[PDB]
Amino acid sequence: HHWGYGKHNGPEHWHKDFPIAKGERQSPVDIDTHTAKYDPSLKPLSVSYDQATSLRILNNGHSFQVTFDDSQDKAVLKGGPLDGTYRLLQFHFHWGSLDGQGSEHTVDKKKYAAELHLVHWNTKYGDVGKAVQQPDGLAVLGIFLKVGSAKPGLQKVVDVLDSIKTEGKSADFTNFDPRGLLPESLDYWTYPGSLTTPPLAECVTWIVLKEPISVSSEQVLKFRKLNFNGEGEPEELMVDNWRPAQPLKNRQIKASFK
Ligand SMILES: NS(=O)(=O)OC1CCN(S(=O)(=O)[C@H]2O[C@H](CO)[C@H](O)[C@H](O)[C@H]2O)CC1
Ligand SMILES: [Zn+2]
Repeated sequence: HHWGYGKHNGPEHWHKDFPIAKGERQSPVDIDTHTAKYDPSLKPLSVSYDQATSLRILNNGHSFQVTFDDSQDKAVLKGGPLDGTYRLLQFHFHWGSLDGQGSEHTVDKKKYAAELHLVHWNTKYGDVGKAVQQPDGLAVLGIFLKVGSAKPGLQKVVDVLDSIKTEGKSADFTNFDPRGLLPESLDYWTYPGSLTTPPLAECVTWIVLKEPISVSSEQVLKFRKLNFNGEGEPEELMVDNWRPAQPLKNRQIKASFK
């Protein structure tokens, strides 16, 4: 039917409605750390989030997302492998039913408990709808989550999740600072890829940070209380909303660090 993460509408089915699922630059991928090549020509990442304006938090039926005002150059990603300025639009997560899975990218086949995606679009294309039609339209900053100590910066997010339990629910979510979700190091891998959900458009420069953030078991367990379903429908926990690693094909993963 309409796509999802279940047995009958999961990642293995997506190619039927979205044939680009089997394309030449699909995401996520396994990051083979010994094969990634250090590229000394990569500029450092510029993450400028000091003026970020969060608007709302939303259960969109496949994850939850915090949305930002992208009508001007407030929160932007620059440098690294990127040319030009990319505006922060939203962030969301992918996570598992258990701590041993949940991430979309993997590192030497290692799966993390979850993965955070900060989604930015290239301002030269004017709006995100136009950007997703371009090979360099989007830049997604991917951050791994492992389970251990709590991430204080994440707690304001986890505390309102019970108010957006089911598909379509949203809440005001102002004055959230996404800087509290970043690890210490901005060391990264980068490769050309795609959206990891339908329409799987091949429009993304992926920037995946080497250093995971630690979140607590209690924080992740609140992720797993969300529902795929709308209210009044049979309750199906929002867990394992991750696409597995896709063939690397004719691509090279570059590292910003030795
Ligand atoms: N998981 S992922 O790799 O981060 O995938 C993306 C990230 C962001 N989108 S999205 O396609 O760019 C984008 O598309 C729309 C316009 O088509 C919307 O208005 C969304 O606001 C927006 O996220 C959906 C999925
Ligand atoms: Zn994502």
